[PDB]
Order: sequence, then C-alpha cells, then structure tokens
Amino acid sequence: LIVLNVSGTRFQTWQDTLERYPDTLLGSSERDFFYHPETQQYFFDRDPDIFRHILNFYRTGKLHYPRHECISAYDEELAFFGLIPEIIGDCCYEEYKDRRRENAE
Amino acid sequence: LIVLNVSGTRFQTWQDTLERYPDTLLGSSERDFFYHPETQQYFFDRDPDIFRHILNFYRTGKLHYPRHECISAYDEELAFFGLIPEIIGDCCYEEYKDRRRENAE
Amino acid sequence: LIVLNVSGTRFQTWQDTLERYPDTLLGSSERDFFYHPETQQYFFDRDPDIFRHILNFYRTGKLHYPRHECISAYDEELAFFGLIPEIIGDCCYEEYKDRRRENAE
Amino acid sequence: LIVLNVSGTRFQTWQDTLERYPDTLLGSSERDFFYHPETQQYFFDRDPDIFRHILNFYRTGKLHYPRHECISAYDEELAFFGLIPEIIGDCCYEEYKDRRRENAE
Ligand SMILES: [Zn+2]
Ligand SMILES: [Zn+2]
Ligand SMILES: [Zn+2]
Ligand SMILES: [Zn+2]
Repeated sequence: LIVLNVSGTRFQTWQDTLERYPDTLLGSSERDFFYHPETQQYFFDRDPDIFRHILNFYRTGKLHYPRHECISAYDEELAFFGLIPEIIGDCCYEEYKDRRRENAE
Repeated sequence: LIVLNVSGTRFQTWQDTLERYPDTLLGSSERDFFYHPETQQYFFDRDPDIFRHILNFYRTGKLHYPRHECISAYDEELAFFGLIPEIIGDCCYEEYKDRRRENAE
Repeated sequence: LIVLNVSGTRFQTWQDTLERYPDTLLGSSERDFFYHPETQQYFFDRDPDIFRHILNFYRTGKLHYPRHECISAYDEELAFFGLIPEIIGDCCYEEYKDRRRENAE
Repeated sequence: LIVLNVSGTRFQTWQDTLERYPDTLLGSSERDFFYHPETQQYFFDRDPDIFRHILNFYRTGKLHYPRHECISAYDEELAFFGLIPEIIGDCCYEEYKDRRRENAE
C-alpha cells in the first residue's frame, strides 16, 4: 500500500494502480520528488477534497466532476497532477463543459 | 469494531451491524477477500466519500442520495457493494429518480 | 481533549465545550453509554459528515444546515443527539424551512 | 511538517507556507496560543470542512468559496483566522458576492 498524504488527509492506493497511467505525476518518477523517507509516504500540499477525484481516475480511467467544487480549483488540481487533457466521463462531461464556459465569460 | 479502510479513509462499524444485510458485499463472506491480516482491517480502493452512504444503509436499511455527487459514480458504488436493487429512502427517491433519467437522456 | 469517534471519523472537542448544553446527548450523562474504556473514546455509528454540524453547535449555540445534505437524514441526526428543538441560525433558517416543507409534500 | 488539528481532522502544512502571509492567525505568533506541547500540534475547535479553504489560501494567496457551504459560517471562519479582508479568487468572487447579498436581505 502506497500512502499519499494530501495536506493531512491520508489516501492509500496500490503502486500497480497508479502505474496504470504512466504519464501523470503519480504514475511516474515525478512522484519520487514528494516522498518522505522518514514517514514512508508521499506528501502533497494540495486540496484533500478534490484529490479524491484524482485518485479515482486511476481505477476507472475516467474522471468525475463535483458540481459543488469550483471549476478553476478543480482544473488546477488536474493540471498539477498531469491528468491532461482531462478525460471527464460522459456522466459528468456536460456539467464540466458548462461550468468551464460560465467561468470564462 | 470492524475497520473498513476505503482508499485511506477509516470507517468503523460492528460485525453485527453489517450482518444485518446478508446478501451484500460487506454483510457476507465476499468481504473476506478484502481483509488484510497484517493490519487487521479490510481495504477497498473505492470512493471514500460515497462510502458513507453505503455504510449508513446498514443502520437504517435505507439509502440516502447526495445531490452533489454524480449519479453514475453513486450507482457504481452501490453495484460494487451489492446494494442491489437500491432501496432509496422516500426522502431521496425523487431526486435520485430524476437524476437517473437526466443522466440517461 | 474528548475523542468522539463517529463511524471511523475522529472528532475532538473539550468536555467544557460539550457541557455548555446540558440537555443534549453529548453534554449529559447519556454520553457515558457510548464510551469505550479500551480506547479512551466515545463511539457513534452515526453519519460522520453531518456530525460536523452537531459539534459546531456547541461552540456557537447555533446550527447551520448543509444544503447538499438530505433534510431527513439531517433531522434524524439532530433528533438522535438531542438537539431538539433545532435552533437553526438565521443564515440557514429559510433554506431549512423550505426543504422541510418540500420533503413533507 | 506542522500539524493543524481542527476538531479532530488532521491537516499538515509547512511553516514556510504559513509564514507566506504574516498578518493572519496561522502565519503569525497568534498561532502559538493554540499549540499543544504534549502532542506537538496546534488544535482548533473550528469547522474542519471549511478549514480546507483557509489552508489552501496560503499556497495560492487566493480564496475559493464552496457553494454548498453557508456563507455566514464561511465568513466566520475567515474572520477568525484573520483572512481579512477576504481575497476571493475571480473564479469564486461573483457567487460569494451574490450569496453575501442574499444573506443580508
Ligand atoms: Zn460522473
Ligand atoms: Zn434521504
Ligand atoms: Zn448558516
Ligand atoms: Zn474559485
């Protein structure tokens, strides 16, 4: 089990799970830069709520978008972790698309 | 106390509570497959936020649906844990029904 | 510091804080029934998300209502912990009032 | 790593991060008053959900506003931690502005 500590919030996943998408922060060597030997875990000073959506992506290969979250904050987390371009699931695509436009008016 | 670790988020309930609904993942032997002897807890690489609704069901025998959550992601968690068919409480039935239709258009 | 473990989610407050409102579950002797000597903490198999609003009440003497939460589930937690009648802050009163009516139609 | 325990919820950040904005509770000596030597961490009996937005501010110098949260409860947390005046990001400014007005009608 890999421990991904995001601003105090403990997340845990498998190395194999993350390796599913090389070519992202967590699935590549970029992750090494955030490791803390002393604690045997990776630390990220990022938003712990939005991170749930980042991690979930590794299992489904799909992204869900939380309506209640700010679209800018959401996109920033995707950009940071390398989920680019964003592959939003059909279930969430329209709302994400609509919010992006509204935010850009 | 049974520890249900969902992607790093610790949940705890009673064995008796889960046994209330046999014929679901958590209330049956299916759960054994997710146990980790080394840590004395069960691990699930599933969504930790939506899991609250799964667990709550065992106490009430009823399900609540979070409006802010994606209906597809919600249903996927129900399908995974065996809460099938979903028994949504009257308080949440209509919104769940409406969202399911909208998502299927 | 008093540890209030709600379905795996750790909450911590002061005994003095809870004693502010006698005549509620947490501020009275009713709480003793949920104590676990072995762990030096109280356990509640209740909703860990809604509990934030219960605890917050002790500091302000006022209650906030989360729009995204199901009003029935919300009221059930208030009923369980003895926050009766509910003293919803003016900031949240109307929405709570509106949702209660809608849920009762 | 600095541990900021908010009502039982563990948050962690860097001293350098907090020092970015002197002239706030967390970035100044005001923080000392909340330290607990016995546990080597700071304790705050405040809302653990809204705190995510407080902490995030230190990294971006910008604030996001959660639509689902009560605007009064939100502003109270900003006032308490000294994020005054609030510097809401453009992405969230309008909604925050609108909600403030609605709450003041
Ligand atoms: Zn979705
Ligand atoms: Zn409901
Ligand atoms: Zn309020
Ligand atoms: Zn924003």
